[PDB]
Amino acid sequence: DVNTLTRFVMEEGRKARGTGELTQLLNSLCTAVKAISSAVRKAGIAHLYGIAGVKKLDVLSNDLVMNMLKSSFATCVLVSEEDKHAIIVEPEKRGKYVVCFDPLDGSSNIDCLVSVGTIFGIYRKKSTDEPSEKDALQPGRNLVAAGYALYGSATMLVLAMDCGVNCFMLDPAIGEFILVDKDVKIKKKGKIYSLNEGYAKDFDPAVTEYIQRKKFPPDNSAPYGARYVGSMVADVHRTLVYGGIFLYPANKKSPNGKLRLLYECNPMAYVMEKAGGMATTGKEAVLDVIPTDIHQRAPVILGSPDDVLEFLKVYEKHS
Amino acid sequence: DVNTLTRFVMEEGRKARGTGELTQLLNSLCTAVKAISSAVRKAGIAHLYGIAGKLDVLSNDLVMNMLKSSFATCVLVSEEDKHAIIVEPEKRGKYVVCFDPLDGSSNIDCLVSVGTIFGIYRKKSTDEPSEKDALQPGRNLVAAGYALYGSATMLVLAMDCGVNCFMLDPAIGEFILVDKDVKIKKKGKIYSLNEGYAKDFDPAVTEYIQRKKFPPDNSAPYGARYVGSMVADVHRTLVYGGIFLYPANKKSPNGKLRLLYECNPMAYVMEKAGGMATTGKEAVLDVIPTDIHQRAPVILGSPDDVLEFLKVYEKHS
Amino acid sequence: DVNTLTRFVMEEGRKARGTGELTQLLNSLCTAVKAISSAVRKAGIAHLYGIAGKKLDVLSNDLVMNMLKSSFATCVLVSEEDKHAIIVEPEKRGKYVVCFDPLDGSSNIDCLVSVGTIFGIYRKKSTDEPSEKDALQPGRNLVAAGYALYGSATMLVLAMDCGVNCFMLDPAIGEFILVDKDVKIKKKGKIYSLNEGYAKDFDPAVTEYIQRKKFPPDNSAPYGARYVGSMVADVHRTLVYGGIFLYPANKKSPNGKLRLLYECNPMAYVMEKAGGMATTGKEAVLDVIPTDIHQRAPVILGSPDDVLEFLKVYEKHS
Amino acid sequence: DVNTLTRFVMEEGRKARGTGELTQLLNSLCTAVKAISSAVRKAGIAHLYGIAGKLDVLSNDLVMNMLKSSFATCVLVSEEDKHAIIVEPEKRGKYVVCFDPLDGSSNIDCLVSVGTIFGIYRKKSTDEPSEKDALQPGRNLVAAGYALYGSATMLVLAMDCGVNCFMLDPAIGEFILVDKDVKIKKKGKIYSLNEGYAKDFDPAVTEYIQRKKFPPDNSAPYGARYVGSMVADVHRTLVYGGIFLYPANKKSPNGKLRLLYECNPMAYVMEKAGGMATTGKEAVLDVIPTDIHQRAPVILGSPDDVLEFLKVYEKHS
Ligand SMILES: O=C(NCCCCCNC(=O)NS(=O)(=O)c1cccc(Cl)c1)NS(=O)(=O)c1cccc(Cl)c1
Ligand SMILES: O=C(NCCCCCNC(=O)NS(=O)(=O)c1cccc(Cl)c1)NS(=O)(=O)c1cccc(Cl)c1
Repeated sequence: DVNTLTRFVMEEGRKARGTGELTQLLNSLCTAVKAISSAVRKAGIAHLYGIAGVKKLDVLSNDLVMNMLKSSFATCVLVSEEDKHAIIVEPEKRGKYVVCFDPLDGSSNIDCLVSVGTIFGIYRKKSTDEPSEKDALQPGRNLVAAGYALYGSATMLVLAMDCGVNCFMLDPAIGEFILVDKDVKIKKKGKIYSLNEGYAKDFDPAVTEYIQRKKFPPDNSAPYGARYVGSMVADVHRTLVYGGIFLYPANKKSPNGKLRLLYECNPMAYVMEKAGGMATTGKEAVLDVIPTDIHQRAPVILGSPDDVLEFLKVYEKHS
Repeated sequence: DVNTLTRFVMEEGRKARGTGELTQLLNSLCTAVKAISSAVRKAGIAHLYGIAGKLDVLSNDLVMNMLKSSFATCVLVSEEDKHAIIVEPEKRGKYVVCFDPLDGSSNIDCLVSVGTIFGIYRKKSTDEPSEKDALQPGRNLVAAGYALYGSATMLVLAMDCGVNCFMLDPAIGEFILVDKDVKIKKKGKIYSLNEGYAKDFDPAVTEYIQRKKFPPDNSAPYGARYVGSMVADVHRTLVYGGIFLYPANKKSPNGKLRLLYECNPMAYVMEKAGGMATTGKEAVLDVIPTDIHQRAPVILGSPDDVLEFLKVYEKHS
Repeated sequence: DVNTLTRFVMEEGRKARGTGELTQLLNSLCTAVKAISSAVRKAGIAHLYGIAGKKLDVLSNDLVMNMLKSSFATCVLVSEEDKHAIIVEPEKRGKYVVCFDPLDGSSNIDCLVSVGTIFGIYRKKSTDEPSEKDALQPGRNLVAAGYALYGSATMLVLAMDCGVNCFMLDPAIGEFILVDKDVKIKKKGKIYSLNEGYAKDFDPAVTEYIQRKKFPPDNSAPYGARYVGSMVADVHRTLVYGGIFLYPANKKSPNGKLRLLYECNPMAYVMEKAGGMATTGKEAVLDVIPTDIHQRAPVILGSPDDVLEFLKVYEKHS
Repeated sequence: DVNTLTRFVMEEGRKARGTGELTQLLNSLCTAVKAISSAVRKAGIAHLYGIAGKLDVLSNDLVMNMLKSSFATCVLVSEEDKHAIIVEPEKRGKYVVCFDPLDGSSNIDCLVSVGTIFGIYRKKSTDEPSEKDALQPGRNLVAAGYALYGSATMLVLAMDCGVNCFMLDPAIGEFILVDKDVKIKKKGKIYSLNEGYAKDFDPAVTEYIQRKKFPPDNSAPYGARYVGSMVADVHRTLVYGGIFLYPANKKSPNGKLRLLYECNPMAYVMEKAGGMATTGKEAVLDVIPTDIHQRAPVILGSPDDVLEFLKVYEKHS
């Protein structure tokens, strides 16, 4: 049977005999993603260039996600890459869920038409206190659901829950996300490594060693290929589909990495683990870091389990 | 005033007082590109998954059929076809078109940016058309460019008048002129190549890359980007400046990318925008091909960056 | 706050504390209507004319049929396109019965006339093995009904116990946007709608009523006339602007022409939930007890003052 | 071979060996029609209803701006503008365009079919451009037609070569030629007018309509259709044959529809398709206008039906 994201989520909700709140949240999120996708592909750009005689895409995308989530009545605390403090849903619209999201990841270079994406992680509120920013300071282990939308050659929604990872293709002719890849698992070992090698002068020695081994294998195996889009959603999705490893590690100038834990690293780590992959800071699983600031950064190395394990050995070899 | 690709091409054609043949060719290609874009964004994919109870082939078929029916072409060379296609006499025009209909498609399973690359030559002789009519150096190009199917779809068209960039508005199926007479930065800060082949790198490439990470003039090290889809990496080079490299390695001693419908169109776009494109030994556009599918090494982009590579290259003789 | 059909239906279901089965049905139907709309607007027609070198009513039927079966919410399906009721296979059976016209008005789609999808939704009432008889319930038993109009824009009108709500399809995002809430028809309109080409066959009551619209005996202004000849388009105008719509019996159609199960009953339900009326002349459309799934009925529907004025003329002629 | 409106128009222009000015006009109008269709189908309406927290004026702006920026027009007359619009000198071309940007829009609240109607003239004098350049009889038309925004969007284009119908494919923004050199039936079976105004009918209209419903012989009575949107009713008349009437009466001795941008374009399409269009007194196309907004009675459609109406009409004259 054909399956849509709408039908899939609804049926998962009936199996769990839930109240319908999480289904409303996800339906609302899916609608924002379709609207973001439409704007990213530049529908209506003729009007901006005067065909009949405005907001940047990252601002518009943040507005789309914020309003659809607020009006879902399913959320109470919202953290966005775009906002310094967490948004507290007003009382009449409050639900039980906390959502951390990056509304248009990779948009800083969208002038070159690079792939971009939306990343989200969804938690249930743990305290009975009045909702506050503190409710977003949970470890990734507490995620109820996470995933991303990739606006690439086509638009795809990847949704991870306890049931596994499922991939839905947006058919723009009808505005429906079509389930095309069920219960996805990552390869045990890949053949692609992904990081910005231009910063080689600042690499940690374990990172230097690991990359040198990918290019000059000591066991006479074939050297890995290299890919680095520079858009996390695009690089991470390719890692899921083809296997391999993705690194944005800590270094001398950036002991905490550059990517953001709450709405970049935690969702991608959760997608990876539900797909049989791994995601580490070097010191521990990304999902086990207990955050103290909603915008705090984290190092991240993620992907096929054999590859992440090989990186960790090199990291531990350097103490 | 707003400008469309259709209106722009028509008006250029009226300026040259041409017969309208090239305008018809370019119009047909523009239609093919919009149809490819629609398929790449997966419009109608629900029908494939049973709602009512191949992409590189379709892309080739779209370009082939639109160019044939334009009545403007006589010889068509595609990455997909072993031999050149000869247009039947009743639909034969005077132009020769080399194209890559869905460049980067080998990895489209991960939704990487993909694109269509095309180069257009005029056939001058009165001989019966043949594959040999496509064996021209890039210097002979009448027009070239690409369509990038990335976060949005854009057509970049280079001609004698320069380089112009048109954004596809999917709401009305119109390419809107958004960047006129584009020129590349004199010098950039991003280098682009597959460093997985480092063990097989030519000594000049190894040193040049070392200069990007550890600059000799105490400048900041370049960032690295490599999408692995030639159209995406080359378009970023155009917009942000910098350098793109696909040099020879052990698996590809003449490089990997194809001269006729990958390197030459991109070399032409680069040169019309104030950039450079070299094999190391000569300008790509000066290579005289002997095989429609022959490969070439290519280093292209901002002029200061390519000149810096060439200095390193000449240092290794 | 902005509201979508998906969000609207889900919230009604949470208020009713239902199992989610009817929401699954409606979501599936909403998906089919968007696919029908895309095909009706001729997306992809360039491929049919050879750009790379099913009939619309059949495709529309297949879209509705397959989306409803795979919803797991239906057991019996009646369509204008199928001679007999479709019985949903045992593993996919739900509790609802759906009668629908997948592309109403398609006989003149050659001139690009507005066309539409009409549907009526019942709960299966008998405990017998599902059969064509499960669709022979009077319209009074409808749980939900409505239509999609593929006109200048695509609109879905959904009527339920909570009232009538209208959603505009935004094709940029494949989303039905709530634009008119808890809609009510005007008490009295100024437009009458029927095929006057059958004037020679009209019964005396229709002849008099139409004469009153053109030459009003109180010397008020004559009604204007509109007749698209596509029921969804004419009924939708009647809902939005008021007035009256008539397709009475004639010599070629002595039992009327429109179909009771999936044209007259869904439109009667929308009209009554919007404060309007729908009569055969002898009784409310919704009270007719069907005996055959494709049976026809005469229908007079629209603003309550207008239908009541017609019924007075009808009783005057006995 | 597949054919698009863009390719079709270009080829007609190459056969006529023209300067390309009329082709640029038609391309610009086609683009405006795709943008009108997108707004009429309500693309982007979610933003208007607050997803991120007028139509006839927009349609008029779209046509006006695309025609102005074509450099092919000098005088523009629209149903939406009180006076003729004079194109600024630097953008002036040789054509005069009369149009209704969104005919039928007054009832667009009910999602009734709507349309754009246009007629294109060559400027006849060398005088400074003015409203007077639009006061030509329909006989002087170079091109006319309409776009119907119905169940699908179709552009009907009438020229000296005949009437051709192009279906808009929204997936790629291309008008695809689907019905070539179309001719209307000699005689139809449908009559189309607002019978709610029966008490004010001219006696000839009363008798003629009564004959359609109660034929004096053994023929079948005609069916009746009246959408109330001229483009929708005229297009059905073209496809199915029959007759469409908006005739004169004592209270409206000149009819209601407008000669320059409703009656004349539809008359030209009908006559090129082998049909007829009369005021009752003369051919619509032979009326010489004195006012850009003047009205004209119009009876049009299959020639046997129009002649029969004139027989009844002259009996009461
Ligand atoms: O989805 C959840 N539950 C199923 C949704 C049903 C609730 C709403 N009820 C109805 O709609 N009823 S009805 O009969 O159709 C009806 C009644 C009246 C009018 C109408 Cl129109 C329709 N739960 S959950 O927590 O979100 C969840 C849990 C686990 C995983 C996931 Cl992914 C989500
Ligand atoms: O495009 C070129 N020339 C433009 C001239 C258009 C030819 C078509 N003629 C008309 O359209 N005539 S008309 O009056 O409008 C007319 C008349 C009757 C009916 C109709 Cl419907 C229309 N030349 S070129 O070599 O292709 C070229 C050269 C350089 C760069 C480029 Cl990019 C292309």
